[PDB]
Amino acid sequence: SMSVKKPKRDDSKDLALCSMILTEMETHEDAWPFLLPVNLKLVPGYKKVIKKPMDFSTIREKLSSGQYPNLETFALDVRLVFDNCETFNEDDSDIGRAGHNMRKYFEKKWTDTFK
Repeated sequence: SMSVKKPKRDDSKDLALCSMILTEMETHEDAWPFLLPVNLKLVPGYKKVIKKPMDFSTIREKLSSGQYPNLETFALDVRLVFDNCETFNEDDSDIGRAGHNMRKYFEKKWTDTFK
């Protein structure tokens, strides 16, 4: 509350460390469904159904331009990519499996770097 604060966690490396995680996600062999925004002209149903599209190149641009206020808003966009994927793709599909794999890969790196 006013003039009452928990001890200050060092967040000075968070930007660099999110960048590193994101590089690892970009270079994973199962990243291909997620590298670029889904083409809303060429994929029927996507625009209407997925209210907030997100992809790794959009997260990279937001990160590089100071549009994440803190490490939690970064994680929320990464998770949005996978939540969107599950919304639109059957689990038993190459893309559906890719999303599950990448979400696991992310959540481990996230826990190991920050928890």
